[PDB]
Amino acid sequence: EVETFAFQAEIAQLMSLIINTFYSNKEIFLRELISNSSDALDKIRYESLTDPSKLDSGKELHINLIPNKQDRTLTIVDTGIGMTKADLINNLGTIAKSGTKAFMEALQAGADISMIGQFGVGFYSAYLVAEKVTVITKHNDDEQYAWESSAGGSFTVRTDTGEPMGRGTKVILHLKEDQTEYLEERRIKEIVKKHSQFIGYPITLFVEKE
Ligand SMILES: NCCNC(=O)[C@H]1O[C@@H](n2cnc3c(N)ncnc32)[C@H](O)[C@@H]1O
Ligand SMILES: [Mg+2]
Ligand SMILES: [Mg+2]
Repeated sequence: EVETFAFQAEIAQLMSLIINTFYSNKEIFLRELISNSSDALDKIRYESLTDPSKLDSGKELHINLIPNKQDRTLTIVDTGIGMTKADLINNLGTIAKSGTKAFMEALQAGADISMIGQFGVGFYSAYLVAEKVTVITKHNDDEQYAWESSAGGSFTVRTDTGEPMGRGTKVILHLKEDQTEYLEERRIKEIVKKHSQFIGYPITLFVEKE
């Protein structure tokens, strides 16, 4: 069973700005998604201090980058706190705790899209390079869910079965046809070293089987 939701208007507007603004420095999407993963890892790390059983779903705190040229996907995986169903809907579908409004105003006042993470909306930079984004997530004490959107003002949520994660989040970027440079090992390595070199968790770049 698939549920379909409308983005909050301001989030739809933000996504359209990201999709339609001419802006060549697209590579910053990866730093923003890695940063979100790092935040999620900080959160489960902290919660596990006072409740060690929260790591029963996996003790290792890390980030995996998985390119697949056959599927034309780049997946950012973490073993962070994950998201409940309500978290998915609120945190990806609405302004929530973010500086969405401040960012859109800033872009009219000299700011540029690379500053998106300063406003807590870095997730949407995925749409610089992806035509569709799928988010698979598992939080302690909720079930596994799949969130999905190709923008256009709506997203879907369904339960996800058959490939259970222990705990965390997978952001699957279905890349635009002209953005396949981000599947190349040397390109990914270059971007991680440039923008994500101080992240306090291991980042493992998977090798392609083909
Ligand atoms: N809708 C405004 C932007 N807010 C978010 O993208 C929020 O979604 C959640 N989020 C994004 N990527 C995540 C991730 N990899 N793990 C856990 N939560 C994540 C965070 O709460 C983040 O602040
Ligand atoms: Mg938020
Ligand atoms: Mg928990």
